[PDB]
Amino acid sequence: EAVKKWVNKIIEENIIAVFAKTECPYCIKAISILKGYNLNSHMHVENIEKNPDMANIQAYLKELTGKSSVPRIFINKDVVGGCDDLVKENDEGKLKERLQKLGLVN
Repeated sequence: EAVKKWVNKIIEENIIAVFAKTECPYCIKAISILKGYNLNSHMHVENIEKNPDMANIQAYLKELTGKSSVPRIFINKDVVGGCDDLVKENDEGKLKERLQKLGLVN
């Protein structure tokens, strides 16, 4: 219960929620892409590797999304997925459309 509630709170209280690990180039690239849209003020990154419950968090992220890997990216509670999914959405205009719908980009 506690782990799920905590993960939920991160996803529900931040429009952009990224679960990450330490020294991961795909975590870093995804966060950099998102900050490139000047999303900092509505973004929260959680390093779940520096956490005693990493495996529980990853298992719950798999329950929510189908994958246990980080980065795990949510936008207004919708699952974007990993960095590869973010790159596809970014290159194909879907990311910008999401952010426009949220008033985050004009």
